[PDB]
This record gives sequence, C-alpha cells and structure tokens, in this order.
Amino acid sequence: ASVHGTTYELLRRQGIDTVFGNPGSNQLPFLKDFPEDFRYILALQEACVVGIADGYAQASRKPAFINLHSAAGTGNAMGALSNAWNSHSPLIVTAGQQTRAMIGVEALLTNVDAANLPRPLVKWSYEPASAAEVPHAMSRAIHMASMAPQGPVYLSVPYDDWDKDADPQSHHLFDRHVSSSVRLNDQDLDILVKALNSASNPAIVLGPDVDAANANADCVMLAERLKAPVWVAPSAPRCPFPTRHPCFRGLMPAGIAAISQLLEGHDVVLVIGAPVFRYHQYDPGQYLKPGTRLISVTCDPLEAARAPMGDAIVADIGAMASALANLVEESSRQLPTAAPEPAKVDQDAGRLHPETVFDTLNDMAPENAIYLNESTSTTAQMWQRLNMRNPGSYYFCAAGGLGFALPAAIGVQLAEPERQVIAVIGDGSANYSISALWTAAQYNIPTIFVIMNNGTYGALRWFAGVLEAENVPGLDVPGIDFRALAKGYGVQALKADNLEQLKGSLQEALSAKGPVLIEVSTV
Amino acid sequence: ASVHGTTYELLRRQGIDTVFGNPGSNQLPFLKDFPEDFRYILALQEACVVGIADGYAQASRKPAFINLHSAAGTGNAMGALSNAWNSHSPLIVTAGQQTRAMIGVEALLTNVDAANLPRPLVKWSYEPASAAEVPHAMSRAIHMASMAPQGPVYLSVPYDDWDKDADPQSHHLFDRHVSSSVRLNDQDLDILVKALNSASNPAIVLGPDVDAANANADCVMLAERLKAPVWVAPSAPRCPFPTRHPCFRGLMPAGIAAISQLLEGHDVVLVIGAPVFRYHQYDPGQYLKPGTRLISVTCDPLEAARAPMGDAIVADIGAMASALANLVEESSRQLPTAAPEPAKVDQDAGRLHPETVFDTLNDMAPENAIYLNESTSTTAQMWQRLNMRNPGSYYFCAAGGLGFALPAAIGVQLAEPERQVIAVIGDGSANYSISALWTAAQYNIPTIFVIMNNGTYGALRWFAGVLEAENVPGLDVPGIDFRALAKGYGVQALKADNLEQLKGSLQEALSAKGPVLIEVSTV
Amino acid sequence: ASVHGTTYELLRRQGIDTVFGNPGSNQLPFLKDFPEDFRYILALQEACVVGIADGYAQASRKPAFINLHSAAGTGNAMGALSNAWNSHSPLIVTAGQQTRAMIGVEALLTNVDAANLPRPLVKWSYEPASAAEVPHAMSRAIHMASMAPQGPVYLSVPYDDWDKDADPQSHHLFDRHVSSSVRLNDQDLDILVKALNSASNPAIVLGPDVDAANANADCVMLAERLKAPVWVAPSAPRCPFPTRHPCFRGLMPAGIAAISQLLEGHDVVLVIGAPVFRYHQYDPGQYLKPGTRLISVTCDPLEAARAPMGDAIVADIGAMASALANLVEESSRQLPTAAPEPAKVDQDAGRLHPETVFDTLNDMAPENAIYLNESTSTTAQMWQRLNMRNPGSYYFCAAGGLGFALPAAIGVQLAEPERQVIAVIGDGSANYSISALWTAAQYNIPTIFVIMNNGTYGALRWFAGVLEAENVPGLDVPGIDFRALAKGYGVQALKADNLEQLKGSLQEALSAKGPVLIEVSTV
Ligand SMILES: Cc1ncc(Cn2c(C)c(CCOP(=O)(O)OP(=O)(O)O)sc2=O)c(N)n1
Ligand SMILES: Cc1ncc(Cn2c(C)c(CCOP(=O)(O)OP(=O)(O)O)sc2=O)c(N)n1
Ligand SMILES: Cc1ncc(Cn2c(C)c(CCOP(=O)(O)OP(=O)(O)O)sc2=O)c(N)n1
Ligand SMILES: [Ca+2]
Ligand SMILES: [Ca+2]
Ligand SMILES: [Ca+2]
Ligand SMILES: [Ca+2]
Ligand SMILES: [Ca+2]
Ligand SMILES: [Ca+2]
Ligand SMILES: [Ca+2]
Ligand SMILES: [Ca+2]
Ligand SMILES: [Ca+2]
Ligand SMILES: [Mg+2]
Ligand SMILES: [Mg+2]
Repeated sequence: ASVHGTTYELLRRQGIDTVFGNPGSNQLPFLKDFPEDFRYILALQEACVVGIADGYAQASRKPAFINLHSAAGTGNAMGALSNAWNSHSPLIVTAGQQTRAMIGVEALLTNVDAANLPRPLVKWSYEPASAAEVPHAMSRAIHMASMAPQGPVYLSVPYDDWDKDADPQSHHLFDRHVSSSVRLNDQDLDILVKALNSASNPAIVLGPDVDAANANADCVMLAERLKAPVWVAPSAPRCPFPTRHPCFRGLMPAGIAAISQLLEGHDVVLVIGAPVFRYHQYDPGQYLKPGTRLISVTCDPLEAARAPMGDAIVADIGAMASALANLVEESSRQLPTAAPEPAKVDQDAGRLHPETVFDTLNDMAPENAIYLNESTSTTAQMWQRLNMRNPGSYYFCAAGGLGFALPAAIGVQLAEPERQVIAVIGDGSANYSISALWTAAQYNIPTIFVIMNNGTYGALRWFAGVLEAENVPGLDVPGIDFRALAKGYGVQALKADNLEQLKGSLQEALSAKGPVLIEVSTV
Repeated sequence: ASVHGTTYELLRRQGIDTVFGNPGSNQLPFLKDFPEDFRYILALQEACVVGIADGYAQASRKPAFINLHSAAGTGNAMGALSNAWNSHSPLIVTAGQQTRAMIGVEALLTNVDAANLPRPLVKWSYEPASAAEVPHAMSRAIHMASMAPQGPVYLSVPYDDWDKDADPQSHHLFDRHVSSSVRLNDQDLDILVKALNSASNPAIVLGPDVDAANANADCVMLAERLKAPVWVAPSAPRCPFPTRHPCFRGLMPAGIAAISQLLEGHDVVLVIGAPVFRYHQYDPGQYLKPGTRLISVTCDPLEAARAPMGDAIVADIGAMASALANLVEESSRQLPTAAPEPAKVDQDAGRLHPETVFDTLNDMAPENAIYLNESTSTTAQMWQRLNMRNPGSYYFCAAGGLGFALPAAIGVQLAEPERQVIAVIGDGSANYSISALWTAAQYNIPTIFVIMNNGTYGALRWFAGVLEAENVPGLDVPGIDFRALAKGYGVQALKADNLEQLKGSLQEALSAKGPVLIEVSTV
Repeated sequence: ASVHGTTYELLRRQGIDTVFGNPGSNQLPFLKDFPEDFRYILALQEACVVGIADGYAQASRKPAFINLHSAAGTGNAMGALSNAWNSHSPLIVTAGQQTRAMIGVEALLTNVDAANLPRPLVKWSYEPASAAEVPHAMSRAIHMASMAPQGPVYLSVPYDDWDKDADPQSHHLFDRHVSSSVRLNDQDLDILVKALNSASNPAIVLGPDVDAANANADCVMLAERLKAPVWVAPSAPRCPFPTRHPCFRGLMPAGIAAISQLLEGHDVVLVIGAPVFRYHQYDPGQYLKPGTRLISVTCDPLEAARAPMGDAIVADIGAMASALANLVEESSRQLPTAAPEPAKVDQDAGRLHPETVFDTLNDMAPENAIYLNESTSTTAQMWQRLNMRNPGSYYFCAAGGLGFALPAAIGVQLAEPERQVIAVIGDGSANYSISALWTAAQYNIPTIFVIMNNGTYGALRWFAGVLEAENVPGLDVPGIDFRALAKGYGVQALKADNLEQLKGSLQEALSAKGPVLIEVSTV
C-alpha cells in the first residue's frame, strides 16, 4: 500500500470522513484519488477553513481534519488557531510541504522550519523524517488533538511522500483506542464530595469544557442536589447550562474584584471546566474574599497550574461531572429562585437597540437554535436575553480573536443540520472572515447571519471612553454594504432598518432553504 | 517624558510617520493622543494591514510600521509575513499585549509566549522586560528591519507600558544612523571585475533586491558594458530591469534543468540580488552545465549559504551594482539584440484570453504604471506582454502566498501617488484579502483592480493535469460576483465580458478619481 | 558516491581536517572509515569537546568541526555554546541522530525536535529531510558558521543517512567560495574619514572581533595616525592591541557611568569590533557625556541594533580596519604617552598575591606566550601586568561561562604549537571542565595550567560584600587537591605555596615536554 492509501484508511478507521481545506500544489498528491467516502469542504481563505472546521469540531464533539498550503496557508490560519487553542478544539491541521528533494534549496512553497510556524498555538507540531513515517505521525496527530485537554495539532508533509510505499506494520495504527476518560480516585473523590455536602452556601461556576463534554445535564443535577447558584465563567466560549433553569445566574464579569465580590459569602465555590479565571478588564482587588474556598476541576494542567487561588483536580470533565452529580447528597436547603426576565428596552420606529434584536431572536427562533456571538459590545445583553435550554447552543471566539463566528457558524450548521444556526456578528467583526459566506452558498449550509451594523468598533469606542483616551484613530468602519457582500458570495440578503423589517426579515430567513444574511441597522 | 512620547519621537526621528493598523484594546494606550503629524491607515483584517504596509515599504524603499492586536491579530497576518520574509520587506510589526499585571493568569487577550508566535518569519522578535526598555526595543526593531538583508521584525508591548516614565537616556536613540551600505574590498572586487572582463560569453541574472535597492539603472550600465543578456531570476517578486531593453531576456523558468540548459554556453553567470535559485516545479537535472561558472552577489547570508553552486559575495546590492557598473571594461562584443514582440493571440468577440488583457493594458496604461500580479496561471504571458521601463513597476507574492497583491496594490499606490497602479488578480486570489478594498475606498487611494475571472484555480487545474492527478476536489470557485464585492466595500465596479467592454472599462477606470474594480471574463 | 564519502570530500575541500568529538552509536556510521588525512581529537565530556574546538577556531581564525552524541551530548555542550555565541566563534556542531526508521517511536537516543535544542545559541540549526540532502546541509553549516558575524551552527544527522547514495550534483558544493569581506562604500567611508581627521580629541575602543580578524596591526597604525588613546571594550574576550604600546589604556570598566566618565572630553569615539557595550555591573548614569559622539564599526547586525547610542556601520572588521588605517591623515598632535608600569605589591614568604603571580608570569614567559583567563576576581590585575605584544595572546570566556579556559587552552595550544599557552584558572573555575586535562595528556599538547587556589568563589564573595548580602550559601570550595586531579588525568603536577616555589615550578613547566599543572596557593 502507498502512504496515501494507508493514511486515508487510518483517518477512516479513526472516524474522520471530512477534509476542510484550501488546496495548493504541495497538497495535490494528497488530494488526488480523493476517496469517495470522504467529503471535501472548500473555503476561500485559511482563516475561514479553520474557523469552519473549528465550529464543526466543537459542535460535533470530535476531531476535525484540515489541509492547508505550506507556510502561507498555515499563516493565514494562525488567528483562527489562537481561538482553537483557548477552546480546546480538537483540530488536526495538516499542511503540504515541498518535495524532499527541493527543501534544502528553499524552493518556492517550502515551509521553512515548519514545525515551529504554528507554535505556541498547538499541542504538538511535527514534520516526519521519512515518507513511511507519515501514517504514524498522522496517528500521533489524531490522538494528540483528541486526548484531554483537547486542542489543535500540526503536521507538515512533503508532497513526494504520499506515493511512496507504506510500512505494512502501519496496520497496527488503524484501530488504536486511546482514552483520557478519567476521574479522581475514590478516596480523594469522597473527600471532595464530603466538602461539597458540608458547604453551607456553595456556588458552582461552569466553563466551556462542560459543554464540550456534554456534561451540561450532569451539572444541572449537581446544582439541583447542592441547591447551588450557577454562574458561567467569564469570557465564555460556550454555554454550559440552561439559561432559564432556576439556579442559573448568568455570565460572570471578567474582573478580579467583580468576581470576588460576586462570590463573597459562598463558603465553597466549585469551578468545573473553566480556567480560573479568564479575566479581561483590569479590575484589581482580591482574588477571593475571606471565607471563600475555591475548588477547580479542569481538563488542562496549564489551567490548574496558573490559577492564582484554590485547589485543583486535573481530570476529564465528563467523567468528573457524572461522578459528582451521582454522589453528592440532596441538600435540604431551598432551590434557588430563577432570575427574572430582563427589561424591555424602549424602542421607537427607527434603528434597533441590540436588546430589541436579541428579544426578537428569542421570540422567533426555534427552541433548539444555536447562536454564535461576535457582536462584541452586546455580549452581556445577549446572555441575558436568549433562552438556551439545550447543550451546544452558544459559541464565542475563545481567544477574543475576530473572524471566528462567521465561518464557525457554517461548521456548526454542518454539524447540526436539524438545528437552526443564527450568528450575531458586528459590522466590524464580519469583515475578518467575510469570504466564508461563499462556502455556505456553495454547499447550501443554511446558516442565518445577523449583521449588527452600528458603523463602529463599538466595544473599542466604549473602552476608549472608560480610559478617557482622546484622539484614538481607526475606530469607525463606515461605508460597508453587507447585502452587496452577501450577493457577492451568493447568499440571499435582507435588510432590517426598524423592528417591523427585522421581524419580516427573520420570518423570511427562518423559512428559507439556504443561508441568509440580514443587515440590521443598530443604534 | 512617557514611554508613549519617547517612542513616537523615536519613530519620527527615524523617518516613520504612518501607522498601518487594525485597532484593539491592548493598543489603545499606544494609539491615544495619536500625534497630529502621523497618519493612521486602517484595514479591516490583519492580512490586509500587513499587505498594505508591505506594498508601501517595497515601493517607498523604507521601513513601514504596523500595529496589531495581540496573538489573534498577529496570527491573522502570518501568511502576509511569509511573503514579506521572502521579499526582504522592512516591516516593523508591533502587537499590543495585556497589562503586565494580567499576563501571568493568561487573561483574555494575552499573547502567550509572544516572541515565538511569528517565528520563523521574522529577523528578530521580542517582548521587553520593562516599560522603560520599550523605546530601546523599538530602536532595535527599526534597525533590525532596515539593515541588509531587510525583513520583518516583531515587538510585543504590554499596554500598561506606554504611560510609564521613560529613561531620559533614551534620547541617544533618536538620531542613530546605522549603515549596511557595504561592498567587497578593493582587492577582491578587482579580482571579480577581471573575471567579468575576461568572460567570453557572460550572462547576468537579476533578482528582487536589485529593484529594492534601485540598482536597476546601474545593472543596465553593467549589462551594456559587458554586452550581456539579462534574465530575471525565477519566481520573481519584483522587476529589476527594463523589459524592452535590448539585453532583456525575460523571466527564467523555475526549474533546475531548465535553468542550466538556459545558461549552457555562458562561461560566467553573474547573479545579483536573487537567491540561487527560487525554483518551484520539480525539474531534476544539473545545477549548471560543464563550462558555466556562477558568481552570486546577495544581500543575505542565508541565500549565500544555501546556493547549491557558485561563489558568493554577501554585500549591499546598491553599493555592489554601482561599483561593478563603473569598474568593468566596455566589451568589444556586439550588444545583444532585443527580443521580438510577442504574438497576438486570436481573439473572438467572447471571453478574453489573458494575452489579450495584458496586450490591452500595455496599450492603454501610462508608461509609468505599476503592475501587481496575483493571476497565477498567466505569469509567463504577463512578463512577455508588459513594457515596464521604470524601476518599481512589478510586484508578485514573494513566497507564493495569495492575498498579497490586492492589499499591496493599495500600499504601492499610497507610496506612488503619481504612478497608476494596476493589480491583475485571479478570481481565486481575490478572495484571500478581499476586505482590503475598503481601505482604498475610505482613503480614496485610486488603485485599479483587474479581476481575471475564469471560475477556477487554474494554475492548480493545470498542475493536476501535468500530474495526471484524477479526482482532485476543491479546484473550482464558481458563483462569485466581484462587482457586488466591490460595491460592498465602496469601490466603483465595472465588468468586461469581451474586448470592446475591456477597452471601455479601462478607459473609464484610467480617468476615474478613485479606486476601480473591473471584473474580466477570461477563458 | 555515498553521503559519507561526499561529505568528507566537502569538508576537506573547504579546509576542514580535524574532528573534535566524543563518540556515540548514532555517530558510528559517520566515524567509520575515518579518512587517513583527518585527525580526531577525543575529549571526555562535550563541554570539553566544544571548548577545545572553540580555542582551536579562535586561535586558527578558521572554522572548527565538532561531532557529538544526540540530545544529551549536545546538551552537555550548551554552556560552551553560550561562550562561542558571544565570541563569534565559527563552530560547526554536528550531532548524531537515530535512524530515520526509529525517530517516530522516539527510540532511545532520538534527539527530539533536534533543531530547537541549541537555540538561541546558534546562527542556524537544522536537520535534513533526506539523506541525499546531508552534503548540502553540511555546506550551509560551513558557510553559515564562516560568514560575518561568525558563530556556531548546528546540524543533526540520522545515522542511516551516511551509507546512502549521494546526489552526484553535490560536486558543485566542494569548491564554493563565499565572501563577506566587505567595507563601507567609498562616499560614506570618505565622510567617516573626514570626521576622524576633524576630531580634536579622538579615542578608539577595540573589541574581540579585531583580534579575530587579525586587524590588530592596522588598528595600531590607525591609533598612531590619529594620535588617539586606545581602550579595550569591557568584558574582553580577546586582546586586540599591544598592551605596552604608548596609546594603550587598558580594559574599560564594565559599567555605564564609568565608561561615559572615561570618554568625557573625547569628541569622537571610534569603536571597532565590539558590542556597544558589554557592561556587567549595574552602574547607572549617562551612556555618553555631552560632547561625545560615538561611531561603531561592528561585524554583527545584532550589535549595531542594540547599541543604546551612536552611529554604526556593519561590515567586516579586517576590511574596515585596513581601509581606515590607510586613509586617515597623520595628525599633528603629540602621540599619547605610555601607561606606567603597575606597582609591585608587597609579598612575604607565604601565600601568593595574584599580582605576584602575574608579574612572575610576565617575567618568565616567552614574549609570544598566549594567556587564558578564568580567574574571575583577578582580571583587572592580569590586564595590567601582562605585556602581550602579539595578536592572539589572550582569551576569556566571552559569555562569562566558566568551563571555557581549561579546554580552550588545549585547543589554542593545538592551533599554535610554537607559542606557549598559559591558562590562569581559579580553583572554582577549574572544576567545570576538569576532564579536558586528559586530552592534553593523551595528545601531548603542552599547555601550562596555573590554578589560582584561594579556596573560594572570590568574585562572588566580593560581590556579596558590595551588596552587603548576608547569609549567602555556597561560596566556598575547600578540599580540592589539584595535583591529584592532574595525576588522575595523566598531567604532570607541581605546587607553589610561596614565590620561591612559583619560580621553581614555572621554570620546570616552561621546559617540560608535555602539559603541566601548577597549583598555586593564593591569598
Ligand atoms: C483579530 C482581531 N483583531 C482586532 C481585535 C480588536 N477588537 C475589535 C476590532 C473589536 C470591535 C468589533 O466591532 P464589531 O462592530 O464587530 O462589534 P461592536 O460594534 O459591538 O464592538 S472588539 C476587539 O477586541 C480582535 N479582537 N481580533
Ligand atoms: C495562501 C495560499 N493558499 C493557497 C495557495 C495555493 N494556490 C492556489 C489556490 C492557486 C490558484 C489561484 O487561482 P487564481 O484564480 O487566482 O488564478 P489562476 O486561475 O490564474 O490560477 S495558485 C496557488 O499556489 C497559495 N499559493 N496561497
Ligand atoms: C557556568 C557558570 N556557572 C557559574 C558562574 C558564576 N560565577 C562563579 C561561580 C564565579 C567564581 C569563580 O571562582 P574562581 O575560584 O574560578 O575565581 P575567583 O576566586 O578569582 O573568583 S565568577 C562567576 O560568574 C559562571 N560564571 N559560569
Ligand atoms: Ca419575549
Ligand atoms: Ca452531526
Ligand atoms: Ca460595530
Ligand atoms: Ca500593442
Ligand atoms: Ca512616496
Ligand atoms: Ca482563476
Ligand atoms: Ca617585571
Ligand atoms: Ca596552526
Ligand atoms: Ca577562587
Ligand atoms: Mg511561531
Ligand atoms: Mg533550545
């Protein structure tokens, strides 16, 4: 067998059947004779390729396979890899390299020092020393991306390797099963359970790795048993809990002092599947108030090591959440009371308040909709206004890197064909990965894109104001016609200049048979 | 003085007056109080920021200054940095980092292991250990980008550094002059001159560093004195010679055997300002035929080290070209005869042959036009059909990385307001950095964009055919309306479905007062 | 031909005939059939291998070739590479890697991520992608080490590559000549010369790259013409000037304020072949006083970029020193007056003052002796007390890394068999690379080793005192018998407990036919 045939058999045997890619000459020997049981998803720029694959992997809860062109193509994707790193997304990034005979002279398209290019944004990065090693290296990449803590990996392959003979002993790779589905030993788990049972006023904080693990329902049981309020850890990449469950208390503010104040009076705070903590704004103060003990369960040694406070347990989130939820006592305390509905903001017949948009989406969208957020000034309101009952219902760029939601919404919709995806994207954010719209059109992936058009980088104008920073250039983005962009890439386009038009446009979009972009004029 | 004030004074004193950027919160303390004597050029995605800056630096023959957001923004620009590395472009890439107080906890927007992120695509990469070091680090960045061999550099700056007190001893940085304008010592230069004078059938090969140095006219004198044919080194990023001068022989094919065959019979081949050689296709054979000696003059030790044949001299291209041109004897041999004009391809009243497009551009464009090429299947024809008399007249992605020409054409036009820039970009290539069109519209930079629309990644379809590679996915890009994209970003748009319309559209574009996109239907 | 045969032919054709090594199984396919025209120099630990090679390269003014075992052997040498980096030593470090078939599984002796291991202490670091590339990679290594600024390079080679067939086109590598022997263009050089001629009170500062270039005599002519005092730049790795020439003013103190004070009143300071500056102690103040302009000539862009003051010219030191010395005018000013002899320190009949030792060495040693210094508390006195008339007469660990002088003195003595080498090494320093003594014994390289035994890390005890740092552990090294160590490795050993014995021992050592160690009891 050839390296080509052995590698595709390994991929198939390991559950991979889709290649997200943008092609190039160093990849042609890999992409030729493309197997009939595989699907190729083309995107027009590599940030878009990797964003689509990322949304696919996060929603599917399985690795996604990517194939890129050399250094330039890998490079174009590195902002996307920054997000994937922070979301623990299991991405297998392969890049075509020059033929081994031409690497030394640094022919055009040579990926120089290739394994160093994506660092520090990958778990493992490698170029094999020979063609026959390529299947083994691919095996390593699959497992490295897939073991807890999941994350992106990189493999560079010289184009002449594919046609070479494989090692027949590569067959041992095909059916390897590698597990990291582990939890704290029984003795220490009993100690933790007792501490949770003995707490007088526990709180729970959940992060994205809960949703990635589909540990959401177990965390609901845990919260119900402990009669504990539940917060989502700051800068949330995913939604780990039903947002109208009585225990839910919303998104934590991303500040040191704000979080210790919020946690004051809680004697034990159990954090599951989050860094401690993904702060953002400078908000100096105490990490915890006196009287609060924190215990973190994390899938990631790097998270456990850098927490500035608390104990930690490094384990699989699914396994730990299931064990805790089934072992804790049912507390006698009263169940927390649900948060009240948010206020309806006054809305005239002109430009839309973001609150209006989110209320309307919540009114009209299916109960199993999936939302993506890249409308950076409106996140707090979005989290208050969307009832998200189900797992997998929310994604936000985990490193704060714009250009994620537009392509990722396409990959999420590919992963979840029965669940309507609605991406709420600011006018600034929409440009970073605008060409991803074409993939939605070509493959008829029926994502709805809601462009929040306020003409500015609003979150940055806001922050300049908190700073009292004068004379800051580059904060306004006037003069973009998003309906024309949508037409450019073959996506149906609508405008919404007022609430009547927003409702009309959403109605049209929700019944459409293809992707739709709605440009919304916001305040 | 603050670090902010000292740093802007250093930039001004070192000739920097423009910041190419996409803003972000870790940059706000740098961008506030933006000096009135500086210009900010906003682009919507970082590949576009860096591409614009790259074209500006290459055309201006001076460093360009860039300011990006953290890891994600830097990451989005890394495909652009791959090209900048290969073109020796003097780019000072700065990226805003989190406040020093928040780096340890890896708050959102922390650039982790920041100095490693852009490697291996930068000459120097650094994060200062303290705020007061930032001006010195910025000095290092300026000089590292600017010394031969020029290239991109990276500096990460924590946002809290700018407001801190600077070292008063930083004033010594302001007026430093650093020269690498060096040439071979007289004894060894005399040996080289004698070898050139004694050659019976010399040839000259020129690369991009000749154009970067504005050594073009000196190379013309050299070629005239030696009565030698002149070739452009393969995979040419720039045009180093007048393309209708009698000595000019065109673009070398990017293959080992093709180049040795071309050079057969030439006893001495002098290569100036090129790698030896930027081959592309696999074309095995002899690096040189018996009877040919090669001598390379290069600004880059890495080029000299990796050449598989020939002697080398590592020196400044401007200084070496001027010395050689003034020292060699006038040979008695007959001057080479000019290449004949290329053939006119038969053209009906339907879709345009690329040859037609280039002939028409050559007919209608000003004699001092500047061309950019990202129409990958048509490069050989473009090089044959455009009379480029002047330096600075041609740019092509130096690493082969698509997404360069659209933004770079905007930066070149900003650098050369009196010279009409015409970017010839394939329909595939146009998408990589499509959002750069907005910067042309906003700043009214009157670049002309000619989109060669054949519906496919033609160069890859071609190569799959040479390979006899069947069943390759992802090679077609149907369904893109480039006039709608242009409208989306505020750029006037025209179509050309036949030759009559191409001429009409070019006439309109050439007299327009702003940027114009022409979608051309090509065969 | 095999890769083995082609590689040894390349080495021979490029002037390499000696391999400094410590063997291992991944190197056996390289070291077998060792050519009869090559010499192998074995040392017992890799710090010693690289130190010997370093002294050989620095004294010989040519690259030295090293062959080490995998990651562990490379690792053992990395302190030695820190010094080699700072001295610009042209070292070709090769390391044997596992067979390509075993790298993926990470068999014992695999050098994982090999090219990253020696970074950041090498100019270039690489592992070839195929066996046939190894000769080309070796060519790259030779030239990268040898081009200005010279320095160490690293090449990892899988053991199975050597027996494979080489590319016949590798013959083009054999006779490549690569020059970086360049100097400032004539126009700008004339500007510099005029500034030097117009100076009212010039000073000259010289660094190690002057001695490396054998530019010493040209600098003497320069100093004589300009009637200028001459200082050696701080932390001096080499001696660039005759130390009793009338212009010589000694070693600069390694402090910012001390150097600006020393330079006060000098209107133009010309620095040649040094960083600006290799300060050590924290001595804050002005980098230059008002009235002083600095101009640096450096072979290293990294030096030019980081200087905090002054103009710079990046060029070959030999070429620049020769041009300046022949172009400047003879000033009418009076030649500087020689420094007076230093004082004789009072010495009783007990333990030796270091000053006594250096005076006695100066009295008894040949006029063409070569000294090495790793007696860290006595450097200032050594520089005052040794008359070093000739180039190549002094070496000191260029990064401050102990373990250099003992092995380097063996490599210097191998390079300069007619010049008696005398290494003055503290009792602390002597241990770092003690096993290098064996190589001197085995090859009968007649280095003299003078161990300054004061029982302590004296320089650190001194510094703790300037700090008023109490309760510092680990500063004393009692209980080492250096005569027994010398016997252990087969080197003749003497003691000197007083001046009479020092003179007797030096007399014996100077007439010995092999290496000799003298343990001196110092105060
Ligand atoms: C890749 C990248 N570049 C730049 C930024 C900096 N940035 C920018 C540019 C923001 C404004 C986004 O504007 P928008 O129109 O999408 O949304 P709002 O108007 O609601 O802020 S928010 C933010 O952090 C970023 N996060 N990621
Ligand atoms: C960033 C990036 N991604 C992918 C490629 C691979 N690639 C691709 C995708 C090419 C086709 C460009 O198509 P085009 O429409 O611009 O021009 P032609 O139809 O004339 O080939 S040429 C080429 O090398 C690349 N060079 N750079
Ligand atoms: C490899 C290494 N380790 C530790 C040190 C630190 N160090 C040490 C350990 C010194 C004392 C050397 O003691 P010595 O006996 O050789 O000489 P003195 O007694 O004259 O200081 S000087 C110095 O910087 C070093 N420079 N290099
Ligand atoms: Ca409602
Ligand atoms: Ca699915
Ligand atoms: Ca906005
Ligand atoms: Ca014509
Ligand atoms: Ca200009
Ligand atoms: Ca095309
Ligand atoms: Ca004396
Ligand atoms: Ca010798
Ligand atoms: Ca001592
Ligand atoms: Mg990197
Ligand atoms: Mg290392």
